Amino acid sequence: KTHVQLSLPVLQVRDVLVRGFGDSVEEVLSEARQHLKDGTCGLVEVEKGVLPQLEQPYVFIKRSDAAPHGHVMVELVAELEGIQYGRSGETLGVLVPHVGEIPVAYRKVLLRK
Repeated sequence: KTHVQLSLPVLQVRDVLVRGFGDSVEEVLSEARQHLKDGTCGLVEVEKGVLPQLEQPYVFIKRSDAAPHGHVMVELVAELEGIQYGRSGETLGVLVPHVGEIPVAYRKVLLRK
Protein backbone atom coordinates (compact mmCIF):
# COMPACT_ATOMS: atom_id res chain seq x y z
CA LYS A 1 0.00 0.00 0.00
CA THR A 2 1.15 3.62 -0.69
CA HIS A 3 -0.12 4.57 2.82
CA VAL A 4 -0.07 2.74 6.18
CA GLN A 5 -2.18 3.56 9.27
CA LEU A 6 0.18 3.90 12.27
CA SER A 7 -0.34 4.95 15.93
CA LEU A 8 2.95 6.61 17.05
CA PRO A 9 3.87 6.82 20.75
CA VAL A 10 4.45 10.49 21.71
CA LEU A 11 7.61 10.68 23.94
CA GLN A 12 8.84 13.47 26.27
CA VAL A 13 12.21 14.72 24.86
CA ARG A 14 13.98 14.15 28.26
CA ASP A 15 12.92 10.43 28.24
CA VAL A 16 14.32 9.68 24.78
CA LEU A 17 17.31 7.29 24.99
CA VAL A 18 18.30 7.26 21.29
CA ARG A 19 18.08 10.85 20.12
CA GLY A 20 18.28 10.30 16.34
CA PHE A 21 18.37 7.77 13.52
CA GLY A 22 21.95 8.23 12.20
CA ASP A 23 24.51 10.47 10.62
CA SER A 24 23.32 11.47 7.09
CA VAL A 25 20.02 12.75 5.62
CA GLU A 26 19.74 9.53 3.55
CA GLU A 27 20.45 7.27 6.60
CA VAL A 28 17.96 9.00 8.96
CA LEU A 29 15.13 8.86 6.36
CA SER A 30 16.01 5.17 5.69
CA GLU A 31 16.11 4.25 9.41
CA ALA A 32 12.95 6.31 10.19
CA ARG A 33 11.05 4.39 7.47
CA GLN A 34 12.39 1.02 8.75
CA HIS A 35 11.41 1.85 12.43
CA LEU A 36 7.93 3.04 11.27
CA LYS A 37 7.44 -0.33 9.45
CA ASP A 38 8.76 -2.32 12.54
CA GLY A 39 6.59 -0.39 15.09
CA THR A 40 9.75 0.93 16.86
CA CYS A 41 9.37 4.68 16.03
CA GLY A 42 8.36 7.42 18.51
CA LEU A 43 7.26 11.03 18.00
CA VAL A 44 8.46 14.09 19.96
CA GLU A 45 6.28 17.22 19.68
CA VAL A 46 8.43 20.23 18.70
CA GLU A 47 8.46 23.19 21.12
CA LYS A 48 11.09 25.74 22.28
CA GLY A 49 14.20 23.84 23.42
CA VAL A 50 13.27 20.39 22.02
CA LEU A 51 15.38 20.19 18.81
CA PRO A 52 18.73 21.20 20.45
CA GLN A 53 18.20 18.18 22.83
CA LEU A 54 18.00 15.80 19.79
CA GLU A 55 20.66 14.74 17.24
CA GLN A 56 20.84 16.06 13.65
CA PRO A 57 20.00 15.15 11.02
CA TYR A 58 16.32 15.40 12.18
CA VAL A 59 13.42 13.46 10.60
CA PHE A 60 10.08 15.32 10.77
CA ILE A 61 6.57 14.10 10.05
CA LYS A 62 4.75 16.88 8.16
CA ARG A 63 1.02 17.04 7.24
CA SER A 64 0.76 16.13 3.50
CA ASP A 65 -2.97 16.99 3.00
CA ALA A 66 -6.10 18.47 4.79
CA ALA A 67 -7.64 12.84 7.73
CA PRO A 68 -8.98 9.32 6.96
CA HIS A 69 -10.32 7.30 9.98
CA GLY A 70 -8.78 9.91 12.42
CA HIS A 71 -5.31 9.40 10.78
CA VAL A 72 -3.61 12.63 9.53
CA MET A 73 -1.78 11.98 6.22
CA VAL A 74 1.95 12.70 6.72
CA GLU A 75 5.24 12.42 4.92
CA LEU A 76 8.90 12.47 6.03
CA VAL A 77 11.19 15.54 5.66
CA ALA A 78 14.82 15.46 6.96
CA GLU A 79 16.81 18.51 8.15
CA LEU A 80 20.62 19.01 8.46
CA GLU A 81 22.27 22.40 9.29
CA GLY A 82 19.10 24.32 8.38
CA ILE A 83 18.44 22.63 4.99
CA GLN A 84 15.31 20.40 4.53
CA TYR A 85 15.15 17.44 2.13
CA GLY A 86 11.55 17.29 1.07
CA ARG A 87 8.74 19.85 1.03
CA SER A 88 5.46 19.33 2.98
CA GLY A 89 3.00 20.94 5.45
CA GLU A 90 2.96 21.66 9.21
CA THR A 91 5.30 19.62 11.48
CA LEU A 92 3.42 17.11 13.73
CA GLY A 93 6.74 16.23 15.44
CA VAL A 94 10.29 14.85 15.13
CA LEU A 95 10.71 11.07 14.84
CA VAL A 96 13.11 9.13 17.11
CA PRO A 97 13.72 5.45 17.77
CA HIS A 98 11.40 3.95 20.38
CA VAL A 99 13.22 1.57 22.76
CA GLY A 100 10.50 1.18 25.46
CA GLU A 101 10.07 4.75 26.77
CA ILE A 102 6.58 5.33 28.27
CA PRO A 103 4.53 7.61 25.96
CA VAL A 104 2.29 10.52 27.08
CA ALA A 105 -0.11 10.05 24.10
CA TYR A 106 -0.52 8.41 20.69
CA ARG A 107 -0.62 10.28 17.34
CA LYS A 108 -2.66 8.42 14.63
CA VAL A 109 -1.09 9.05 11.17
CA LEU A 110 -1.47 7.73 7.61
CA LEU A 111 2.18 7.52 6.45
CA ARG A 112 2.93 8.02 2.74
CA LYS A 113 5.26 4.95 2.31
